[PDB]
Amino acid sequence: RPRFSFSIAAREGKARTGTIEMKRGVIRTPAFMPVGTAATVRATGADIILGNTYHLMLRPGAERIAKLGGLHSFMGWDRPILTDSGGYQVMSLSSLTKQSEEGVTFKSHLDGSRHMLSPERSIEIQHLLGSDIVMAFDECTPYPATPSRAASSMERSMRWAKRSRDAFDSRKEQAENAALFGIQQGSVFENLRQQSADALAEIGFDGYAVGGLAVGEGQDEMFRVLDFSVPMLPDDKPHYLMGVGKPDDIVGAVERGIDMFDCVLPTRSGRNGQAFTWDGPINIRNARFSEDLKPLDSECHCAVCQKWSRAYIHHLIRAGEILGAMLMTEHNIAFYQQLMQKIRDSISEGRFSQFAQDFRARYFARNS
Amino acid sequence: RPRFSFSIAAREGKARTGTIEMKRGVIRTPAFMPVGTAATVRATGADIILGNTYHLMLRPGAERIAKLGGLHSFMGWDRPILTDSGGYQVMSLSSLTKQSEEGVTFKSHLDGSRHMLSPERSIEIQHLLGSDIVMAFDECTPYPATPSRAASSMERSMRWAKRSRDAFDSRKEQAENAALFGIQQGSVFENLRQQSADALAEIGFDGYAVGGLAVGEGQDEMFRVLDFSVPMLPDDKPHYLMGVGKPDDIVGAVERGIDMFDCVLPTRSGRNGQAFTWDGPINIRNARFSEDLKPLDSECHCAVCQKWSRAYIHHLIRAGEILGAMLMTEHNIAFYQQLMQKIRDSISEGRFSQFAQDFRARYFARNS
Ligand SMILES: Nc1nc2c(CCc3ccccc3)c3nc[nH]c3cc2c(=O)[nH]1
Ligand SMILES: Nc1nc2c(CCc3ccccc3)c3nc[nH]c3cc2c(=O)[nH]1
Ligand SMILES: [Zn+2]
Ligand SMILES: [Zn+2]
Repeated sequence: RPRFSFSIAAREGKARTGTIEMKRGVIRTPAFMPVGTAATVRATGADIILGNTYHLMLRPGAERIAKLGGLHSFMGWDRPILTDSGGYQVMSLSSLTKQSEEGVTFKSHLDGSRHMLSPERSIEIQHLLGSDIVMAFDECTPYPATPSRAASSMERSMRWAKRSRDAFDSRKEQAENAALFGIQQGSVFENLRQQSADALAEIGFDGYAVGGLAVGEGQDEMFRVLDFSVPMLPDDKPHYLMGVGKPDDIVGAVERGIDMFDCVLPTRSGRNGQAFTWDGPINIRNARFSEDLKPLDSECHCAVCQKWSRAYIHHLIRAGEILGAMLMTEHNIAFYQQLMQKIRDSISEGRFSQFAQDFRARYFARNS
Repeated sequence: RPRFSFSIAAREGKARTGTIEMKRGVIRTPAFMPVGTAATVRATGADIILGNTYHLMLRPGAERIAKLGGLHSFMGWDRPILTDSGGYQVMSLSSLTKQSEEGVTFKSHLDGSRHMLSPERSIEIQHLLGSDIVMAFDECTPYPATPSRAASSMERSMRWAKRSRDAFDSRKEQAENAALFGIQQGSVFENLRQQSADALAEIGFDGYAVGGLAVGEGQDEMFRVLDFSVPMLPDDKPHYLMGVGKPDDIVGAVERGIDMFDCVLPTRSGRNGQAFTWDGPINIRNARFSEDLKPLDSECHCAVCQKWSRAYIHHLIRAGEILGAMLMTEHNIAFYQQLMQKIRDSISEGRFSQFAQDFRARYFARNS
């Protein structure tokens, strides 16, 4: 198996389907990558899972993870793992941070503990986590952002991407066995996105992420930015849209050339009473489901829908049994994998344009 | 070590403090018993944890738990474990049940699976789970309830309690090593509570639970029922108030003779942005905490408060980091154990009446 080899098997318009080959296995694209957890079927399973680096840094700690054999041991998962850099928390926790060109220092804890992130430390932490795909250390620019703020943020992130590249290359075990992605920034501004894409391609990366979206901008604006930003990235390398998104977000992003996705929505929705189906999202707490004998989705092949009716899950949640939210979450994660499979099939068949139209017609009709 | 020996070391008014000795260890009373989970600060630790039998019946299943060594192996917990009977879910999931004198059958699942609970099956399941304290199979009577509904429900549960006793006694390994509690019902009605207490004492149990409360009645009504119901139970045996409660609920229930407690609130509050402190509950999402450098509670000895400021937890939750809710929950669980220790200390000193008054004055002033 090669270190990192992206092959495109078929194309339709801007959409692609293919595979990323790595030493720990193959990732079918377009891919959805769910967040991995500590260790406690196939049609609903992922090819790669994610480590939330900031969380792991604080609990139980990167060195403790490394001593127990890295995230593959911790998560009981021998296939590829992608770790984030911390660049999202640089934004989302900004009021607890002090930023400089060197990096981001977080406020001291009450026990004197203090955490810092930089291009060098983020790569080191991702190495200690045993990550197969390493993200450059960036700043997810806040939204909305003035052109001035967006530009200074993006320029600093491009300097951090060069430092991330060099740090990664300085560790022979990491450079020989893992891969490194650069992250495009530039907010919603075309010229800044172009400058960011130019800077990343000069450095050179194994894959390219579209950063700074899924920060509250809304689908129309997100699609608009993807319309001009994705063609700026190298065509023959993977494109990873960070944080996106709803099922219809994912379909339209694939239509605009995205190959990889992650999103908090399957788990956040599942714990808040929302399930994704081919007929759109459903709020299982609605009284219409109190005697609905059907599974959450009548096509879904996941383990939950083989066993559990809408009525059961509705009453579990109403009765305060946490099993209700677990089932919603497990179904949502599995539904996302079936969506990606239908997307990949349709591109391979040369019918992706028709799939996207049929998908949207049924998803938005809400005849659940 | 004895199978089950309850000793009262000190008394003040109706309040008691003492110990329950069992083969797997000692339970200090009044006790708070948190819900146990699958295995992944002694002053904040419990003496016993709980198995949610209905959940475990469905996942992963009672037989699967038993084959892997029971709940002590499943939860990585060698100390005592109490399991519920299913009688709460007989109520909270009633619309998915068919009830008869024999027991309670739940609606068939989409895979043909079907679960039933009865005095015999509940005791059998609790045996397979490896429970040290077994609850009789009851019905948590719905609230509110007519006197007629309350009476038929309680009379049926008293027949089920006799069957539970016989089933428990029919398994020599369970009868020699575990203990069995009867559950008082009768809703808010004094005469029915008396009939229930009488019926249970005739059968004879190791401990006695006050069932049918913490179902929405409100503290004034809950205290009123405890006022006459707890003195109906045998004085020299433990009294377990199921589902209670808020910190001030627990103090007042101890004042009325309760020895054991369980409550969903520490975890439900911690997942919904509410933390318990000596100055009352706080909603950590309030903007006052955005730059509050203090821990959740200034006295608390838990692991969270040694490390984490209100500001950090406030921003973690706002940023959607799941770690925020984990820290809130862990602090709430630990705070409950410190409350019980202070309660036990104060009774031992003969200063519980003054503790309760000081507790309430400070907790309700809300000067956090
Ligand atoms: N580094 C970085 N991460 C982002 C994430 C987190 C994705 C992630 C990866 C791996 C694990 C968890 C989360 C975003 N989530 C929503 N919008 C996002 C934007 C960015 C961004 O611009 N930079
Ligand atoms: N069997 C039974 N359980 C109750 C519980 C669950 C306690 C429990 C024990 C062990 C684990 C979890 C829950 C109640 N919770 C709130 N009110 C309650 C009343 C009853 C009741 O009347 N009967
Ligand atoms: Zn499903
Ligand atoms: Zn604390």
